Amino acid sequence: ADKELKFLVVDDFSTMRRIVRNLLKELGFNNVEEAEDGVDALNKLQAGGYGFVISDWNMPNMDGLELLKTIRADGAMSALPVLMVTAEAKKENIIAAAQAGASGYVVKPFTAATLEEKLNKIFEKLGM
Repeated sequence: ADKELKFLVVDDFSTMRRIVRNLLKELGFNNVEEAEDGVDALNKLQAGGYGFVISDWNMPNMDGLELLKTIRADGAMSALPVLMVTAEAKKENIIAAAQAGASGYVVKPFTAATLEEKLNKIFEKLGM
């Protein structure tokens, strides 16, 4: 799916952002940005509309919904694929998420082969 899809990692973690940076590179990707919270993503995504956005779920302060749900509030591009990253997974949470653009949800930590398993499972609907 393109060897340079744009990704946005807003994980406040002070080390996880580094792991994914490489991991993605292993999948053939050289174009990622970074933030520290939703207010940051909203101000940093006005850049050019990333094709992919990775965000934790509650590490910065509130949650990522408002950060994502807002993206959907737009239109013509509410399909922005998002692979939110979280520990474990409660259906109640993965639901309100997909109901928006959180369409992608990968637990963590994942192995480049594991992430590759989820990503490929999503692009099957995007058909690139």
